[PDB]
Amino acid sequence: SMQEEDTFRELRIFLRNVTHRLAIDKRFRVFTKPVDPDEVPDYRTVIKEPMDLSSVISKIDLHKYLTVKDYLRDIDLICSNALEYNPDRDPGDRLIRHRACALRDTAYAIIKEELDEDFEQLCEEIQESR
Ligand SMILES: C[C@H]1CN[C@](C)(C(=O)NC2CC2)CN1C(=O)NCC1CC1
Repeated sequence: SMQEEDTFRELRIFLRNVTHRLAIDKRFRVFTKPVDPDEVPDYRTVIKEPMDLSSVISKIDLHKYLTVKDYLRDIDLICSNALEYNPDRDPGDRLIRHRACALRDTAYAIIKEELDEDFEQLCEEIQESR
């Protein structure tokens, strides 16, 4: 229905605004664009599903996310990729991991304060009906 397409358009506006607020934060610079294979050639031998904030905006615009849960699966993948690729004790790995955990925790905290729980339940019930 037209009502349903209006629901999904509001979801996209909300996701673009959360993603923009993450992308301008200086702590999250190394998560804003895909890893360059001609700077880190080993990356794609270890990490089987790369993800970054520029790819997330592209996915919003392609109508890939029908719920906030499917968006948070990609924010979780950005954070889990960094914990797996940079697991060592040295300061450079520990700084990347601390920033990855902060990106994940910031996304969840914005959504807890700003997403209405009945708006998410509506999106889940439309998705299940298709
Ligand atoms: C995920 C981040 C952090 N971990 C990596 C291994 C790294 O340390 N890369 C060193 C800088 C070449 C890979 N990576 C990037 O390449 N980000 C590129 C920024 C977005 C433009």
